[PDB]
Amino acid sequence: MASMERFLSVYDEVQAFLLDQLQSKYEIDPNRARYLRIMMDTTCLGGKYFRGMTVVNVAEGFLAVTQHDEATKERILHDACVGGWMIEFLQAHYLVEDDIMDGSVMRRGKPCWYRFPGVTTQCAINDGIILKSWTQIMAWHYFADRPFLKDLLCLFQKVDYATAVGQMYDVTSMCDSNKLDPEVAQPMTTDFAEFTPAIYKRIVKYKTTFYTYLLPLVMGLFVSEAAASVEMNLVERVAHLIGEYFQVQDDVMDCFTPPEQLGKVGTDIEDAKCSWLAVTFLGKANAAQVAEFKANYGDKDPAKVAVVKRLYSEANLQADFAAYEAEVVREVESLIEQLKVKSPTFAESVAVVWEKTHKR
Amino acid sequence: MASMERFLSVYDEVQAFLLDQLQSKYEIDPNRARYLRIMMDTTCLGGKYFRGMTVVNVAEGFLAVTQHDEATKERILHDACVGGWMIEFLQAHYLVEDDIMDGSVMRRGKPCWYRFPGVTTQCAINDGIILKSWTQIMAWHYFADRPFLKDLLCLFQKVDYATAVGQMYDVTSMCDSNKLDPEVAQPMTTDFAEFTPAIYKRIVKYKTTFYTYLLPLVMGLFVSEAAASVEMNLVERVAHLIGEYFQVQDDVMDCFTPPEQLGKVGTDIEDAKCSWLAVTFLGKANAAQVAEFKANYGDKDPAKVAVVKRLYSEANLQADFAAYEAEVVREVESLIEQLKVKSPTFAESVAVVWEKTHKR
Ligand SMILES: O=P(O)(O)C(CNC1CCCCC1)P(=O)(O)O
Ligand SMILES: O=P(O)(O)C(CNC1CCCCC1)P(=O)(O)O
Ligand SMILES: C=C(C)CCOP(=O)(O)OP(=O)(O)O
Ligand SMILES: C=C(C)CCOP(=O)(O)OP(=O)(O)O
Ligand SMILES: [Mg+2]
Ligand SMILES: [Mg+2]
Ligand SMILES: [Mg+2]
Ligand SMILES: [Mg+2]
Repeated sequence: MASMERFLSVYDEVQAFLLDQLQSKYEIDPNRARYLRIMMDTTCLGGKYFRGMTVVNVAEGFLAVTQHDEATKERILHDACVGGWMIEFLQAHYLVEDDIMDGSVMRRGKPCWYRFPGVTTQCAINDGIILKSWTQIMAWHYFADRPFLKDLLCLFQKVDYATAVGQMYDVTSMCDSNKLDPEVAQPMTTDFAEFTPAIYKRIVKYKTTFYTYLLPLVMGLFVSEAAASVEMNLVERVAHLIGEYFQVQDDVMDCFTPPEQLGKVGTDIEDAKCSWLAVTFLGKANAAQVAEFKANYGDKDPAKVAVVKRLYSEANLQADFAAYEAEVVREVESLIEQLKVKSPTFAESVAVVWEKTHKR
Repeated sequence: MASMERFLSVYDEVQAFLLDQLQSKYEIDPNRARYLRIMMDTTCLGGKYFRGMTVVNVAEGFLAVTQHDEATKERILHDACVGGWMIEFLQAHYLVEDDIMDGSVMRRGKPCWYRFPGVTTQCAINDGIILKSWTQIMAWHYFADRPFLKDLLCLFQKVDYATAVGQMYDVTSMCDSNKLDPEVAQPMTTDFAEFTPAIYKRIVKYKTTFYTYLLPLVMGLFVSEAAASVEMNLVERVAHLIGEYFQVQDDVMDCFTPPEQLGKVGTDIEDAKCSWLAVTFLGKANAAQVAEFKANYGDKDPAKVAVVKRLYSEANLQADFAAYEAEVVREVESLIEQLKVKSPTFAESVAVVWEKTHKR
């Protein structure tokens, strides 16, 4: 604890600064300011703050080994915090816009922002645009005279682009690639020939791992001026693997976790999603199951969903998950040893990250 | 001419570079690459390219007065071009997303991107996100080692934020400020007490002038290293005024220009927009007209629209437009004289801009 309530207080000065800049510069009336205060809180708070705290943890590690003034430690911790929020604000940006795209109902127990009676799709879309816009003013204000700014903005811009690309990958995985046409309406795949592990990993990589694990870990280094004390390739590879597992957990939970516990009602089967469950099923199933899959997958009607959820329990997908989990634990622990070669404290910060995903 | 076909060719290497980066780095299959090629072309091309060419024109002015190598002139012109596209790409970003928000049908004679059979609201939203994402890679690639990068990115980020803010201002102008509540559905204004010129100018300023005139003019200076050769306050003020007029033209045209000539079917009256027409009407009308306005404005039914369009012709709004146009020509020409004090060639580039708005 402690570091979290210190991360939460940094949110408050971000929120204050942004709304002050709006008032004193952007001619905002106290009412619209109020709207944007509630907007922020609803889309940014409520979560575990796990991605943002990751910047704080990596930064916190190096303080133990590195000699800094008291005022220096406080400067680094503060930047890790603004870095933390830059990310959660980038996520809240995507979440808001992803849910409108998907057509979601619940998220963290509460309705999706656009479903708020006095928001509407018309506003939420723009609110999303503002959320990411805010990540930039944070950067330009707080890190105005930091040597890591040009690097950090550049890392941020590319991470963002990666996420947007992966968002396209995700939303187009149910129709056939060769049939993709802006002028022809997109029909659902019948053959499911693009439900491979190679295409699946391609989706997850960009749509999640980059921003959920890469961005936070490297921002931790950036704020701590320790990018020189890691092999960057190594940092890259670990984040793509721990992040892949993160989404694989999501995919399973979706299908097999009560609405109350999940925070939402999962519709990947309805949405014809290219999930871990689907890909792994089709890498296991006999022709008779495959046919009973095609004839029932990607449909809204609960009875068709039952067939799929019934199939998965019989197809024993807890088996391959275990086998996947233990192959991940295998390669994650391998990379941490490799990390200890240049950066022992970063290695154990990555280690802390792994458990914090494995455990949850 | 000439400079335009040179601006269009710079688009081609931007498009090539982006799709190459996607292929060789982002693992894009030739089909999705195709989608994003068509997306770009449809949302970026078709327009007059007037905002982007403005960077080119300002840059072109200084080449006549400033001694540069041949290879230097070509470097500056090229940056003005990538600067030009950064802006048109930022606009195409907003247009795509604005039309989804408003619920539009036509734009430049062709349907709105989301209305394309094989696009859908689900994809277009993300496509919009990518369009602005592309403005950043342009910047980071082409201007990688330019002294104006930190300035230019910072100008871009703030311009963008201004536009998003103004987008909120625009979309919330039909309901009462004190009633704004994320949890209460937004009813339309009955009193229209916020249809003032002071609130109207506040909308237009942020939602248009910043990106349509400010961004292009200053980017022209940035690429030419002549930000030191202008009073920036002066450049600011002129762009907020020529841009205000630009939107005022739009507002009139909307109501009074055939669908064929306009490129779209105007529904500001249906959309209950805070237009120049409405504001100026309520600053002119007697109580009997005002009542026949309230009872007919903000409604979809064509008969109610007829009443409003009928009122405007009788309310003689060509009068106040003339009076506005000649008060604008008045203050625009004033500022150009003031501009000639420090920057004679920029002054005449601003002058070229004014006519290119007045004429069109
Ligand atoms: O949390 P979810 O389940 O809605 C996830 C939504 N994914 C987006 C998260 C934010 C960045 C883009 C992908 P997914 O359906 O992919 O599991
Ligand atoms: O060209 P339009 O008419 O759809 C304009 C849409 N405005 C947006 C343009 C792009 C930036 C945000 C405002 P407006 O309705 O405001 O006249
Ligand atoms: C985006 C996904 C895949 C859901 C988790 O997001 P959260 O934002 O709720 O995660 P925490 O920050 O709460 O850990
Ligand atoms: C955004 C508005 C107010 C409509 C004009 O946009 P365009 O993009 O069509 O303008 P040009 O670049 O064609 O001049
Ligand atoms: Mg989703
Ligand atoms: Mg899911
Ligand atoms: Mg509009
Ligand atoms: Mg209009």
